[PDB]
Amino acid sequence: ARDITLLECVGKGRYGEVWRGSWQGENVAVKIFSSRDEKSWFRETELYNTVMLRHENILGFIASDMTSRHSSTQLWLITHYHEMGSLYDYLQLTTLDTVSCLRIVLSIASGLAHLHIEIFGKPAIAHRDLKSKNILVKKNGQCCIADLGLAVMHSQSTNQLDVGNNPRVGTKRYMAPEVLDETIQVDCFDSYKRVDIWAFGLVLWEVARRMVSNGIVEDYKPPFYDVVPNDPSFEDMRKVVCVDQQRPNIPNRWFSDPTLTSLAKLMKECWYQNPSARLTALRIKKTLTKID
Amino acid sequence: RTVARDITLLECVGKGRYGEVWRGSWQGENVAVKIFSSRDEKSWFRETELYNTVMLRHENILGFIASDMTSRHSSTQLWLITHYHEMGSLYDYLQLTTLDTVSCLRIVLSIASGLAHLHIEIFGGKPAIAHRDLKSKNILVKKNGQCCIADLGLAVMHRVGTKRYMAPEVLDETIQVDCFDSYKRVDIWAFGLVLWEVARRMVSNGIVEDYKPPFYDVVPNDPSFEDMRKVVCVDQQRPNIPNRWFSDPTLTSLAKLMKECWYQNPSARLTALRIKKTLTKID
Ligand SMILES: COc1cc(-c2cncc(-c3ccc(C4CCN(C)CC4)cc3)c2C)cc(OC)c1OC
Ligand SMILES: COc1cc(-c2cncc(-c3ccc(C4CCN(C)CC4)cc3)c2C)cc(OC)c1OC
Ligand SMILES: COc1cc(-c2cncc(-c3ccc(C4CCN(C)CC4)cc3)c2C)cc(OC)c1OC
Ligand SMILES: COc1cc(-c2cncc(-c3ccc(C4CCN(C)CC4)cc3)c2C)cc(OC)c1OC
Repeated sequence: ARDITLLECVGKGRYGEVWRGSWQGENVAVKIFSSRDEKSWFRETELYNTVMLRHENILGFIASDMTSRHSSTQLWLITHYHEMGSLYDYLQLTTLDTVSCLRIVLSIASGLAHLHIEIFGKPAIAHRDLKSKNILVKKNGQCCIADLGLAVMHSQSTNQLDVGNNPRVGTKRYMAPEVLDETIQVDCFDSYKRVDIWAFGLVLWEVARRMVSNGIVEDYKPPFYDVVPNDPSFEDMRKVVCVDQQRPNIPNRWFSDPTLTSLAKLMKECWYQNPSARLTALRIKKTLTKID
Repeated sequence: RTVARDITLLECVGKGRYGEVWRGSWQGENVAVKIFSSRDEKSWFRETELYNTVMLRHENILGFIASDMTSRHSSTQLWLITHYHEMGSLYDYLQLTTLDTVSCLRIVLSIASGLAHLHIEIFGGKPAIAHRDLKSKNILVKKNGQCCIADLGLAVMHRVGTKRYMAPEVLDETIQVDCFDSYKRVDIWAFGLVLWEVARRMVSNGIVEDYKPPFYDVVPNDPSFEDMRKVVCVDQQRPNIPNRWFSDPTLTSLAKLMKECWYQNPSARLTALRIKKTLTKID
């Protein structure tokens, strides 16, 4: 049974649109891509061809379609539906306790380590657009990573690097220093993993702000909210990250809580200007497994 | 809104290493569904990437409808959905059907038209495209007497080709792989072989040749790469032109055209546009 009913639009933007739909009497998410982003549709389809990509902390794929009549093309991605929405949405209007905060960030680390580590199969995969809008919240309190349209793949056994053909760049707010100054080593797989680690540190910060300690919590803010304009440009971000050497500020109330003190240390080890100094996804996962 | 995606698979019309092709039904309309083997996933990816780049629409190109990827328990299912041509492939059609001058020219001019449309870069448009596996099994016959070219799984924009149809520069590995015109010239060679296959089935003075594939008299079934290289490259053989063609003005013109698709020197071969013009001036 292949038919789908589109029920409500849950998101519209430059990307296209996402719909809540019904398939075999279950909710599914249906992304209809803008023609401006056709290369993301194709790349995401190449990524989801891999059966061993499937993981509790990666958005689950159902189908991909390109349809056309005459000069009109539609591009469809059908996935699992997570009615709690993105982590960005969720953090707006919920605070976290220690257990929920660590469950969320460990789940994202688990997904990211699963992407980064090759299975001998699933290639090693770097995401390149990790951010809180690209993470969905699940009813079990874990998250899953979404949007593989910019991903890079690498196979150690065959010495193959597949950077794809997509002139899309990452979300400007979350771009690492080497992306903003354009010195990133483009033929080095490890360079792309290190860009994900930078962005992961920013997502850690966004989440940890929302964890209560000693009756105090910060309001939700996106990374660099205090130092760049609304709707920051590439150059706006380059100014603060590369010229001003800014990193998100650690609220001093974190240092009274052992969990938030450990998390502050971890996010600082994602933010070194030297990409090779940054922690690996596996190391972040192991550290978060040990933190309580 | 309801998005009807069910396709009823009715009849298998082809099965090989590539996978299978089915006649199917969508919303009361015949469609063709190619189900890819795991062996041939890259052909689905290449054709899909091409149609994501340029939505080709031409009467002599098999009409695209959809590329479908579906997650299964243990595998990925890849379908290509196209227009359905109930008369089947040119290879199939030539087995029992004979042709007259009008029907022979209409078939070969339609193929040349499709091939020139692939080859030409159009600005503001489409990239230039080489097919890389042109043969009579990759051409479908329409009810209006024209054909269309199918299978862009090996196509290149600006798996190896079927060995029987490989040009000499492919067999001797001299092809200039960094020159896009090289790939057009490989398609022209293959076109010339298809033109020979069709012309044999055109009746003149009560005579027709039986259907045979190119080089049937000099290589085995499923000829090896070496088998082909020795015939095409070392001995420089070309398909036989029967004497009876030289009594018929159409087959005389078609023999000359074939000759100028089969030059050893790829740059000496006719272009698809020049073949069209020559075909329009026959009869
Ligand atoms: C994939 O294939 C087939 C698809 C369809 C089909 C079904 N619903 C809607 C549509 C459609 C409507 C409207 C637009 C445009 C109109 C102008 N502007 C506003 C942009 C949008 C595009 C598309 C189609 C084409 C029918 C088919 O057959 C009759 C197909 O062929 C098998
Ligand atoms: C990031 O990327 C993709 C995401 C999804 C996806 C999957 N489940 C649920 C959602 C969702 C549902 C609901 C809300 C909100 C909307 C309004 N308010 C805030 C309450 C509810 C937000 C989000 C989405 C967006 C699907 C995709 O593809 C099909 C994605 O692309 C890969
Ligand atoms: C996803 O998968 C398949 C889909 C279809 C199919 C079925 N009904 C309707 C459609 C349709 C077309 C176009 C629009 C347009 C309307 C104009 N608007 C401004 C933008 C969107 C909406 C809907 C499609 C594409 C057929 C399939 O097989 C033949 C599919 O599977 C490959
Ligand atoms: C070359 O390649 C592709 C071909 C096709 C395709 C399209 N229409 C019709 C056909 C077909 C139908 C019917 C017969 C037979 C059956 C009944 N009769 C008694 C004899 C004739 C043969 C052939 C095909 C095989 C689709 C493809 O993709 C979906 C192809 O791949 C690109």
